[PDB]
Amino acid sequence: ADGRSTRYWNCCKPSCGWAKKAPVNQPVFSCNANFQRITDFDAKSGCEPGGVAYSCADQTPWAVNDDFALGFAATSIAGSNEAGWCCACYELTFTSGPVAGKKMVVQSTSTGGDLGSNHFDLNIPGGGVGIFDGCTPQFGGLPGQRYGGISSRNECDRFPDALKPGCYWRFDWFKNADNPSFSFRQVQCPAELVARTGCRRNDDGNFPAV
Ligand SMILES: OC[C@H]1O[C@@H](O[C@H]2[C@H](O)[C@@H](O)[C@H](O[C@H]3[C@H](O)[C@@H](O)[C@H](O)O[C@@H]3CO)O[C@@H]2CO)[C@H](O)[C@@H](O)[C@@H]1O
Ligand SMILES: OC[C@H]1O[C@@H](O[C@H]2[C@H](O)[C@@H](O)[C@H](O[C@H]3[C@H](O)[C@@H](O)[C@H](O)O[C@@H]3CO)O[C@@H]2CO)[C@H](O)[C@@H](O)[C@@H]1O
Repeated sequence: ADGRSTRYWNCCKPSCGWAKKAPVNQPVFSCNANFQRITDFDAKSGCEPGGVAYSCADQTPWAVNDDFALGFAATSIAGSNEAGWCCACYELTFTSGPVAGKKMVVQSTSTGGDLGSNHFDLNIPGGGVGIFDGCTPQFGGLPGQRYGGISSRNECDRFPDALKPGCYWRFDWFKNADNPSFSFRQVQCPAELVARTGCRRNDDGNFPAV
């Protein structure tokens, strides 16, 4: 199918981080304010007052080679819902921008009220907090515009160390692509992605392996 992308990092607990969202073995892991994995899936999101659960820093993209990367995204898929997309993995083939022709496999770990139809909001530290700002409470805040985040690669140099790799990826593998278009199909989640979130759908084994 065809989709549109944006970029984000708001530090909030991901929506597929709650139990009862989808038919999975366990929800996506959340972390404490110091980027360390916690196991209380009922823990209050850090984007809410008195919350303690934030997005883990390892739920960020990385390059496997110059034409292939792995990562995560907040999704809104037409005709579906959180029960259908939480923890599902999708292979995106970019169709526009400087990354046209490259592919990336992402695991869907959340969604947003502002997402349109077939809209993938890629997890990218420095890509913009958007509606909620959980990074201020978590560690003091991230630089950049509310929507769109930072604009230069050297601005990644002052990020908390755990968020640096994801920040640099944006300018390195991704070439600072500005909301590139893509084609997508559902795939079985690579073991590398489930190792970071802990979350695998019961129906994962029905889709093609990458
Ligand atoms: O039902 C479980 C718990 O839900 C809590 O609300 C969360 C929503 O379930 C979840 O959809 C939403 O997700 C946010 C996400 O954190 C944010 O990063 C993204 O930009 O937007 C999403 C959609 O708004 O988070 C909320 C808040 O944590 C209830 O608060 C809780 O009582 C309930 O048990
Ligand atoms: O709301 C969804 C997510 O949006 C992310 O910001 C995007 C803006 O929503 C999107 O409108 C903006 O698009 C720009 C584009 O980058 C710019 O070059 C063009 O000239 O103008 C467009 C319209 O303003 O792009 C950003 C970045 O993807 C938020 O960063 C994210 O938190 C939020 O969930």
